[PDB]
This record gives sequence, C-alpha cells and structure tokens, in this order.
Amino acid sequence: APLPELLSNNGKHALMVDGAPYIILGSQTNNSSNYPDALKDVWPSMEKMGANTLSIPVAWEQIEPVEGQFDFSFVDVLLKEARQRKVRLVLLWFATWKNNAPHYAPAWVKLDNARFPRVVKEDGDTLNSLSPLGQNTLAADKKAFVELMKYLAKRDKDHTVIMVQVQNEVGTYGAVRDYSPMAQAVFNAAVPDDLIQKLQLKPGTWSQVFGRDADEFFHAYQIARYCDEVTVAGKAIKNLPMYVNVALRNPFNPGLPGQYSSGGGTDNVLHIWKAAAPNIDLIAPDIYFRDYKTVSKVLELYTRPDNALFVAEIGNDQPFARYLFPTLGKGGIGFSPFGMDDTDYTNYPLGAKVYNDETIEQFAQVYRLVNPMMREWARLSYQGQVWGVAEPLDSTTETQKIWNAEATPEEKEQHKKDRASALTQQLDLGLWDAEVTYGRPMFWVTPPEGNTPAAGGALIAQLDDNEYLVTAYKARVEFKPSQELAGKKFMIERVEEGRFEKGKWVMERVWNGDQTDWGLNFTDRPHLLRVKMASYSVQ
Amino acid sequence: APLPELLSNNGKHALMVDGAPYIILGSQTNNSSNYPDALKDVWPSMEKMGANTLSIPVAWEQIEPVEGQFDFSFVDVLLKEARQRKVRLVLLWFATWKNNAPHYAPAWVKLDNARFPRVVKEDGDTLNSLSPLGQNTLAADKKAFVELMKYLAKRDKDHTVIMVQVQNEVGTYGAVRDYSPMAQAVFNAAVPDDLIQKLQLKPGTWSQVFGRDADEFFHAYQIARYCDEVTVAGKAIKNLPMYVNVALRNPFNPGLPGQYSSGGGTDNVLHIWKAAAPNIDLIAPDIYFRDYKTVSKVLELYTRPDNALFVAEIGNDQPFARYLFPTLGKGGIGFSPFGMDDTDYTNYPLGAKVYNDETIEQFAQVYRLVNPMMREWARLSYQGQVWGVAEPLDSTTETQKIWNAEATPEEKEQHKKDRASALTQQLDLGLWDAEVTYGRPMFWVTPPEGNTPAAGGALIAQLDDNEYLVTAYKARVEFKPSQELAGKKFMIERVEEGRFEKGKWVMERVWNGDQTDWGLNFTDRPHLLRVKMASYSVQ
Ligand SMILES: OC[C@H]1NC[C@H](O)[C@@H](O)[C@H]1O
Ligand SMILES: OC[C@H]1NC[C@H](O)[C@@H](O)[C@H]1O
Ligand code: NA
Repeated sequence: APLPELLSNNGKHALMVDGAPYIILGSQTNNSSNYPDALKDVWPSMEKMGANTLSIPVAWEQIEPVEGQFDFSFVDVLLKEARQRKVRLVLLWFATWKNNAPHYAPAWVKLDNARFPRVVKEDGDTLNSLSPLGQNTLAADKKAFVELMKYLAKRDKDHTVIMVQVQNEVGTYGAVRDYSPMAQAVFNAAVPDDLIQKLQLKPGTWSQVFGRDADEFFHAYQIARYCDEVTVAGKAIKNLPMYVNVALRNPFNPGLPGQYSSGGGTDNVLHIWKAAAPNIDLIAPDIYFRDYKTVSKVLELYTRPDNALFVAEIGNDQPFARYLFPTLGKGGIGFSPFGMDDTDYTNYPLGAKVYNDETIEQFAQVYRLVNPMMREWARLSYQGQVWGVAEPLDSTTETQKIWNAEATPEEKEQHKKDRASALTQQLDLGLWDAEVTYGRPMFWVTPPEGNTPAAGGALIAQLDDNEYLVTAYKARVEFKPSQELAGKKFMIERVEEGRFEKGKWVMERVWNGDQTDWGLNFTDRPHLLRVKMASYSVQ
Repeated sequence: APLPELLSNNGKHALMVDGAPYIILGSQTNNSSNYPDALKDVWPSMEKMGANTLSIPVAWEQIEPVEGQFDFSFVDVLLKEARQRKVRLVLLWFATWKNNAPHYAPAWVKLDNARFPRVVKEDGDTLNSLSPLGQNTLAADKKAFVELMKYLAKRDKDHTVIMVQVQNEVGTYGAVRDYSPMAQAVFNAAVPDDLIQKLQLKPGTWSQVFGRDADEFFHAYQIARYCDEVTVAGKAIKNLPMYVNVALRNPFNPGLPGQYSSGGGTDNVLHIWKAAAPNIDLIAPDIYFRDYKTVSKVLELYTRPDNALFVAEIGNDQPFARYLFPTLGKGGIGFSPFGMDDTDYTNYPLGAKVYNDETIEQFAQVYRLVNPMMREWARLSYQGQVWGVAEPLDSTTETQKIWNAEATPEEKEQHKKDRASALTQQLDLGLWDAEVTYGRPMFWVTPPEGNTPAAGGALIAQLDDNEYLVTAYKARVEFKPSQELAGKKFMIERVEEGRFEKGKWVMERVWNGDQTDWGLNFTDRPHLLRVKMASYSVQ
C-alpha cells in the first residue's frame, strides 16, 4: 500500500490514505490511556462512535524509560488491537512539550535541568517548560522519535498508523520566551537569513526587525525549528504525514502571550511557523471554545492555501458535534473529539459533565452521515466544490430565557423574527443557491426557531452544474436559482436517496411529494441525497 | 375470484371484494415510500395497526422513466410482499396531478411545457399545474395508466389490488382555472350539451350559464373530463373500482378557489364532477380538519345517494382515530390514516408530532373493534341499518382550561352541565333508542365529563326489530324505548358478548348485573355485543 501523504493543490488539500483521499472521523483518548490495560476502556467508545481513526499518545517516558533502553511493548499491542478492530491510528508523540511542559519526558530528562534546560523568565525565575534552544534536549527527543519511527517502519508495513503528531501543544505559559543567557545570545544576534528571505523583510537583530513582536516571534521560531528537526529525522525513517496541534488564543480577544501558550502556532505566528518549519505538514487547531462565532473564526484562520484544516482536538460536550459540518465544508481532512474513553475522567468544564452513551451518541449521529460516503466525500472535498454549515445560534442561555420572559408581546415577536433570520443561511452553489434553516417542522413553512439544544447542520457537494450531493441533520435545506431566470421557471427535477457501493451510486428511493414540497427536511437519522435541479421554459 | 366492484342501491353502497361487502381498514404510506427498499419500513406499522388494506403510490415517473420504456419492478415486489402478508392494496396513480402539480410525472413530461402545458394565470404568469386542456398530456397519462392496468390484468388475477386512485388531489392553487389562449377559446365557447342536459340548465357560454361560478366550474369540468377519460381507458383493461381524492375546502368558511385547490371535487362542484365523470366510482374526502363539527360536516357532504363514503386519507394524530365510528356509521366503505410508516417523516402540524408505537396504537385500538366482525359489519352497512358516533367535544384547549380555572363556582357547575349535555348523543333505532355518553365511570350515574383526550365512539347495527349488534370505545351506551309504552315496562332481555366464526355467532358470555345496570360501558378493550331489548306487560 502506498504511504499516507498530505497533498496540497490549487489552495485545497487531501489526506491520502491507501492511495485516495480520506477523512479522519476521529476520537482521541484521555491523556492516561496509553497503556495496554487501558485499551479495553477505549475500543467500545470508538465502536459506538463509528470513528475510523483513533488518536492516542505514545510517550517518550514509556518508550525510553532508561536512556538507551527502548520499550515498544505498548505500540505493539496497540497496532494489533487497532488492526483487529479495523481502524487507523494517529500517534501523539508526547515528549519535549505536552501542554508546554516536560511531564511525559523520561525522569532522566525532566529531572536533569543542567543537561536539559528550562525557559528562564526575565526576572530570573525558572518555568517548567523546556527551552527550544537546548541542544541536548533536541538531540535526545530526536533520537527517541527516530526509534519510534523505526519501529513503525519495521512493524507497520500496511500503515495502520497514518499520521504522527509531533509534541503536544508546544509553547510556554508564564513568559513569552526563554530569557536565559543562552537564549538572550541568540535573540541579540541576527535573525536567520532564511527567515528574513521568506518573510521579505530587512535584515537585523530580532528586536530590530520585529519590534514589539520580537520576544513572541523568537519563541515561535525556535520552537518551530526544534519541531521541524524532530519531524525531518523521523520522516527520513518513514515519511508519514506529521503535524503539530495548537493551544489556541482567543482570536477576537487573545490577551498576552504567556497567558496563552506563547510560541505555539497561534494565529498571529502562523507565518513564522510556515517559514521556519517547512517539513511539518499542517498546523492543527485544538478547539474548546463552545460558541459558534469564535469556532467559526478559528476554522477560518486555520484553513489556508498553505494549511490543510485538521481539527486535531475538539471538546466532547454536545454543542461541539455540529462543528463537524463546517470543518468538512471548509475541505477539512478530519475532526477528533477529545476524551472519548471510559477511563473515569472528564475534562468538564471543557467537555461533557458526564461520560456515557448519550455523550458518545451526539458524535455517532453526525459520523453516521459521513461514514457511508467517506471516500466519495473526501475526493469531492479535494477535487471539487463542497460546502458545510452548522446551526449558528448557540443554545439559549438562562439569562436570555429570563430576558425573553419579561419582554412585551411586540418585543417577543421581533426577537422571534430576528432568531428566524439568524437561523437562515444562504449558500452560493453556482447556478443554484441553497438555504439552510434550523428547528422547524418537516411540513409547511412556519419559521425556524432553532433546535434545543443547538445541533443542526448540512453538507453539500457539487456533482455537476445542476446536481448536488446533500446530507443534513436537524435542518431544512431548500434550493433556488442563484440568479434571475429570464422568463423561465424552476423545480427540483429529481431527489434520490441512496448510497455508494464500490464507488457506484445505488438508488434506494426517490424523495417526492411531501418530502420535497417544503424543502429537504432532516431529523437525527441519516439520509444521503442526490439532488438534481432544473430551470425550464414556459414561453 | 370475482372482480372487486362498487355497488350502489337504495341510496346505500358497498365495496365488494371477493364477492361480498368489504371495509377498508386502511393505512397509507408517506409519499416517498413507493420503492422496494422502503417497504420494510411500511409493513411493521401495518401489522401493528391491524390494517387490512395498504394505500401506496405508483408514480408515473417510476413506471415510465423514459418515454415508452416501462418499468413495473416496484409493482411486482409490492404485489408479492402484500400477498405474503395477506393484505390488499389500493394503488395511487401519481401522474398529471399530485397535490395540483406534476412532480411525479416523468422528467420528459414535467420539463416539457411546450408539449405538456401549464395553467396560465389571468395576468400571464405560469403556475406549476398542468392544464386539463393539454391533449398531449392526457394521451400520455392515459397510455401509461393503461400499461399499469395491463400489468395488473396479467399479474394480479386474484385482485390483490382492489381499487385504484386516479391522480392525487387534482386542481390548481394560485388561480381558479387556466386562462391560456387555448383554455380561453373553450371557455368562450358553448358549455357542452351533455353538461347542460345533466344539470337541467339553459344553453350558453360558460360565463352566460354560470356567471360568478364560471371560472371554477369550468376548471372542475375540464379536470373531471380528463380524469374520466384516464379512468375509462384503464377500466377497459381491467374494470377495478377507481376514485379520486379531494383536497377539501373548509365547508363552513371556504375562502376563494385558488386559495383552496380549484377544480378538485370540493363540495360546491360535486354536481359538476358527477355530471362530467360518470365512470369514476366515487369522490373521496381527504380529512385533515381536527375539529368534530367540521369533520362531521365533511362526512355529511360526501355521503350521498350518488357517492359512497371513503375516507381516502385522514390525519394520523390521536384525535382522528375516533372518526372511524361515524365514517362506518354513515355506511362508509373505508378509512385510511395517512403517513403510517417509519420512513422518518411526519406531516405535523397535520398529523402526529412523533411517529411511534403510541401513534399507531390509537388506530390499532379502534380497528380491533371492527376486524373481528369486518364482513358481517360490511354486509349490514350495505343491506341493513347501521349507526356510528364519535365523542363530539374536542379535547379541552389550554385557553379553556384557564377560563375554567377563573370561573365562579356557579359558572363551573353550569359549564359542567353544558359539557355533560353536549357529551350525550341520542340515536333513533326504530322501536328503541340509544343514548351514548363519554367519560364516566362504569358504575352509577355521575354525569359524563369526556375522555382526556377526546377519543370515544360507538357502532350499532340492527339485527332485528328488538336486537342490535353493539361495540364501543371509551363510552357508555344505554337503550330505551323510542315511543312511550302504553302501560308496559321495558328491560334488557339479554346481552351476549361473542364473536363470529364462519359467519355464525358464538357466545362467550352474558353481560348482566353490574355490566348492564348502568348501560353498556366500554373502555379501550374490544367487546362485541348482541343486545336484545323487550317491552313487557304489567297489567
Ligand atoms: O483536556 C484538556 C486537553 N487540552 C488540550 C491538550 O492537547 C490535551 O492533551 C488535553 O490536555
Ligand atoms: O401530508 C399531507 C398530505 N396532503 C394530502 C395529499 O393527498 C397527501 O399525498 C399528502 O400530501
Ligand atoms: Na451564483
């Protein structure tokens, strides 16, 4: 089988797996599930979820517990169990940084500051975050990572592991950069030529060329170089796609670097990361903002002609499930909810308060829409035109439920009109437009009021000028001409519900009558439709 | 087996099936269930309901997807599966009109307006409703319908299919008639002689003879002729009963034609339809009005010496179930709730908000009263005297629950009296009268307060001068002399609960004592009674 690879062309991207585009319908374990005994608490969630790919840590501490004495017993069990369950793997290399810190590095690393130095604050105090200028640290991380890749090269010939995450949420909390003498010497020196060339800047020292951004851009650059070197060394052994994941700053109201994780691939340093680390395939957002506007903004910032969108982590509470739709609609290669196992942990308030079948089912229900067409969607999402939307009002707050209750009948009617309008999305599909609305009956035209809780969305792919592939969830999708018809009329020509078998469309039934009079109405159950529109002459 | 046929005699009617009267205890699928793959979501509901007859579409688009290339693969599967389940079929020919529009006509029909022309408004705009004056449209519909009938002639010798509906809810929304030049020419001309003779009118042009009703009567007449020609051609192949179903106007407050579907068999044009389409066996109301008075009025309007009553569609929400009783009481030949399948659709607000076992059970419970005596009831309903009533107050409406709560103890007592009186119905059964009351204990005489929700009803057939067949549901039925007795007394002589086996009555037990002291009290469980009354001398 050909190696997995990330392709980028015409500003679009595909994760190739076994020689064709692939979508990661993912799940990630909790942080302490990377042991053989924990896997029995992982697989059942994955099965219930319908996930095709598991993201799970492989820790430097577990593979090199004593320097030079490697142990791949976990990776062995993991590969074998994944294959038995017919799922793929993304391994998360928890090493120099996990959430800014070295807790997953071996004891002989994290307890030897002299050999493996920490970031020093401007005031001289030390933080528990390893400096990217530590050359011994880099050499050691690199050597262990290379051994892991050698294990895969020798023992995973069919590429059960399809991607590797290098480190986990790199950066530093509590300072902007390393201010140690070692780091200060490099900061005071000239900005490297390659970076100056790539950003088309005037040469100089860090402070000269970057000014108020020098400290942060420096930390970002040095971390990016470190991760790039690890990535290169591993890829020289087996050239799997590799990526880094970002502890995000709020894109609207970030606060200061150091409050957020300074030096990671935050939106303001993506240009530094892309220049510094050309061997890292993509930079992936970790999404735990619950609210639609902020999530939408993150998706927009991380989807670029030079950056495939991969939602490497997202919260596992109910409101997050619907963000699958815009993720895929942006041409995303994957989506991976965090903490999908029964090892007695919840990261509430980030995720679900309780982990149970209902938690899982919120994601299972949206995965069921994509699984039946995964390869076909993946191809259209690289080579063609796709769209995806989610229900754009968050669930109504208690504060808003009180403001609603004390309103004035004229204010209530007006608020309902405003909500209806906000819950109506328009998409330009070329000759045809779609309108997506949320939370209304399947019959007649009473205006949308939203689902409770917010949960809906829709996917659309263009198959031809007048033909679209459509599936949606707790929503209505309606089609109309994109531009005025010169005395013509229009209608739905045909809607077929069906499936793909061996890449061929098989029709199950035609939607007509009630099922197409009031748009195309979807509940929680999966239906995949091919919709053919027609304008026709009446002259 | 003899062909099914609709008999009419002495102002009464019977649907003959296999040589004897038959009652359709029906169910109708949702509009997009007319495919082999959907049938697995249809049969279980039918079984749970206890229905004996399934109404399901056969679409022109599916049988003639390319002109001249016929495909009966769906009809084949459907016939075979129906027979395996030992049920009968009513096929619904979705063709030139389905709900006023051509969406179920093939693409080569509906997208070719030049060949198959649409209704043109008085202002020159075109509506998506095919004109009944289109001669190509008629020929093409007729040809396909004839092929369907040929399929049944050759492949359904035992008449699994017992009746065919020609079109579905014909007419036009948004205009009263076709105002195209083609139509305007026929409108300006003389009203056809046969119509002038049949309605005993003075000859003239449409506007002269009909005045303010000309536009609507013209559309009705032209549609009726079209449907009659299709019907005749099909019957020449196999002479099954055939009917049309009506998108009803509100009989008390109709609004204007075009707001309602103009040209269909609405109550104000039944005379036009009966004169124009003598080959169509009956005109069937589609009932979605929820309230007792309006439903009752519809049943009254559509039950005529020249029109067998068939409730071809009724809403599937709980309040509609009880209308089975007055339907059968009027000598109706059948009753068919709409949307009885699990294909992920509800026509709420017309039907039930959620489709589940409870939805089905509301109809199952009333069908269980009739199924055990279906052939016996059908014969009595043609040859004899039958009666049927439903609970005449709709379920109490929130607004009324508030008005009741803020009343004055004298106003509450008075309201309760008024309700009790409204919930008491009197029936003249010849020598004996019955009084039916709803929502009271099975013992003693506390006045009726109604069921919650409204749900009760009763069926009575006369077996002899003093003997009646009775079954009822969430109601009390009491008998008394119809005439003052000349110094005689009366009593129940005997009440037997039982069943029919090979057309013979088999007694299970005698109701007496508590069971007959306070009338005949019925809950949700089925009991079929023979009630013999007696007057006796005490002189
Ligand atoms: O549960 C919080 C979550 N935050 C993001 C990190 O990448 C994850 O490992 C985890 O710590
Ligand atoms: O669900 C509404 C119902 N209205 C009446 C039509 O005859 C049916 O086919 C269906 O459209
Ligand atoms: Na456009």
